[PDB]
Amino acid sequence: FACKTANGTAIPIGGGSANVYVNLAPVVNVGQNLVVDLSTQIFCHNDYPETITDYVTLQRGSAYGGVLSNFSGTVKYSGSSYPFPTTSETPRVVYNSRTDKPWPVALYLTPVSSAGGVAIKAGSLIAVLILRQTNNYNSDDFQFVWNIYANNDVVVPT
Ligand SMILES: CC(=O)N[C@@H]1[C@@H](O)[C@H](O[C@@H]2O[C@H](CO)[C@@H](O[C@@H]3O[C@H](CO[C@H]4O[C@H](CO)[C@@H](O)[C@H](O)[C@@H]4O)[C@@H](O)[C@H](O[C@H]4O[C@H](CO)[C@@H](O)[C@H](O)[C@@H]4O)[C@@H]3O)[C@H](O)[C@H]2NC(C)=O)[C@@H](CO[C@@H]2O[C@@H](C)[C@@H](O)[C@@H](O)[C@@H]2O)O[C@H]1O
Ligand code: NI
Repeated sequence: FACKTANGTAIPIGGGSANVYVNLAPVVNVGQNLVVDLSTQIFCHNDYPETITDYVTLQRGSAYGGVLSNFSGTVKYSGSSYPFPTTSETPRVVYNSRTDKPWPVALYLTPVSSAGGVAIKAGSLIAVLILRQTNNYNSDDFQFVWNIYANNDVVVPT
């Protein structure tokens, strides 16, 4: 089991960490959501699907920087919605093919009433999403830690 990004970085068998940059709507009002869909950027596969089933959760999602200070959020994982930052590890998604499948995570971030001006700075860390991978075969229990960075400034008009 391993993962890669559309930019080309990879996290190998056994887990590890990678940085992912995302494009953000440059203007967002109170009552509107920024949607950060990672399913177009993070892809994973099972290396031995004939004999092993891989189980994949969103173990935790954490906010940083301007998202932590200026937004409230939800995360959608595989069709179910949860608070973001998260309050518990999600149910598992089965990975059962060598063919890359997206990691089905999307953040929905909405400005708090005190947000105004540059609410997320270009280049800054906005979130960490931890993918936990286990299987039905051995003791393997690995973390794939995705550090999410804003490409661009996001402004909340005053
Ligand atoms: C009828 C019968 O029972 N046949 C059994 C064979 O099927 C069995 O072969 C196993 O098959 C498994 C697949 O289920 C393989 O596990 C994978 O191994 C990957 C690493 O393999 C290389 O490195 C090994 C040494 O470390 C070396 O032995 C191999 O030759 C390879 O070069 C590993 O990366 C992979 O795990 C990753 O991917 C999965 C799926 O996505 C994730 O869930 C994991 O988290 C991880 O990311 C997986 O573990 C074995 O490679 C393969 N071995 C061989 C030699 O072909 C054999 C093997 O014996 C078994 O393995 C040893 C170590 C020991 O525990 C034995 O008791 C086991 O039975 O046995 C036959 O009987
Ligand atoms: Ni592979």
